[PDB]
Amino acid sequence: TNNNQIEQTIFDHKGNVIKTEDREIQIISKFEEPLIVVLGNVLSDEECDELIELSKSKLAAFLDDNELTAKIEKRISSIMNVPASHGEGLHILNYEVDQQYKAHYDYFAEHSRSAANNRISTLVMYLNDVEEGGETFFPKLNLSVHPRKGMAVYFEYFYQDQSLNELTLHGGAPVTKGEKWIATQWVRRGTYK
Amino acid sequence: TNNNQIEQTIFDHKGNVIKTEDREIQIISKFEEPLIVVLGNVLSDEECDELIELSKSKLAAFLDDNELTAKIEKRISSIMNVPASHGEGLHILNYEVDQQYKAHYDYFAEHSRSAANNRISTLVMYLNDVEEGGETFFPKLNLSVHPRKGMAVYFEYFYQDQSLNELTLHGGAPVTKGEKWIATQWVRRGTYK
Ligand SMILES: O=C(O)CCC(=O)C(=O)O
Ligand SMILES: O=C(O)CCC(=O)C(=O)O
Ligand SMILES: [K+]
Ligand SMILES: [K+]
Ligand SMILES: [K+]
Ligand SMILES: [K+]
Ligand SMILES: [K+]
Ligand SMILES: [K+]
Ligand SMILES: [K+]
Ligand SMILES: [K+]
Ligand SMILES: [K+]
Ligand SMILES: [K+]
Ligand SMILES: [K+]
Ligand SMILES: [K+]
Repeated sequence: TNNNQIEQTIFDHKGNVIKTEDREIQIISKFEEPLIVVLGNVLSDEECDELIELSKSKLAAFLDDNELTAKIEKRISSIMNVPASHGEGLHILNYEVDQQYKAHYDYFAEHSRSAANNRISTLVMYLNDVEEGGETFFPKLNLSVHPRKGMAVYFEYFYQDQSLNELTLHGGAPVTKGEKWIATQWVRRGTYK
Repeated sequence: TNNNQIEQTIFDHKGNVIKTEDREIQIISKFEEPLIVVLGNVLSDEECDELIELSKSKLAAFLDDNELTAKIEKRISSIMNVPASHGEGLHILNYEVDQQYKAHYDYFAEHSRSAANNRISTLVMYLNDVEEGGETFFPKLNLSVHPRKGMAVYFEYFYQDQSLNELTLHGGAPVTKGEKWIATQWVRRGTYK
């Protein structure tokens, strides 16, 4: 269970690359406080296509644990700097035209029961190219990340100053053309298994 | 000569792509005010290598006008939304290890003679991958863009509120490993030819 009692960030990667065990991840841009990092080459095109197909074959939502998800969760754990036992698992979302996710927080309300082991960081991976729309936007920061296949946006909200955590308000913009496929890894403060 | 007398941005591209005449440019992220846009697939790897070689063959600095520079300046003009006659031309810079560009503004001081036709926007294109360091950082915004071959960072400073223009303070971080090659297009308020 993480402890921020003496302002630091969980993500501690320096430089322009993250050399994971099976892939070299690109660091594209950083908004430092609260920490929002745009990452390139997080997933290959083949991995993006298969997470989409796995979500479709299960629909006929969190994915079931095979060898692809475990491989990606280990690579994600190197990126987010938290062991994979904190991750809720790969959650796959699909936005058709005219669908969106309005602005919200990822950490749970303090009075909620899920806040006992609350989330601390999020990684959103873009599994396909969106013809128009579907950007990840942060209203209080006037910042948006646009979907691009293989890329991802990282942001954390484990600050002592709650003002910094409240700036991580974000949503998914309406898809106007095409469709949007994303994979999301939420990281809990403690072991989630 | 541009006129902002009735707050709008010169860059007006919507969506996730910029369909220029010879290339589809990716919109990666946007910091909206002041407008800073991270762009992908701005230059091919072959174009990046040749602008570097052209700078080296001229050293033995602004490049001379051939067909490659005119082709890129036309593509850049579609991105920056200003005719190429406003551009100063492709300026190539090389940072070795232990070299940097400290924080500064791109528009000239108001009492300077170059401020008669002052700059309004800048595009910085990364011509190679930097092993470590060399990020384009904006201190007053706590934002940095890291170098990635083929990508570019766009930002403009033609706002009526001078507070917004003064937030475009930026520099090139010290290169600690490898080297950094960039192409820069500065756009003047009026025709520069
Ligand atoms: O659609 C987006 O870009 C944001 C996705 C998101 O908010 C999430 O899955 O946690
Ligand atoms: O080195 C950088 O990333 C910034 C380049 C720059 O400031 C310029 O060429 O105008
Ligand atoms: K594909
Ligand atoms: K869900
Ligand atoms: K309650
Ligand atoms: K506060
Ligand atoms: K379509
Ligand atoms: K569909
Ligand atoms: K090359
Ligand atoms: K110069
Ligand atoms: K003067
Ligand atoms: K002001
Ligand atoms: K080296
Ligand atoms: K060199």
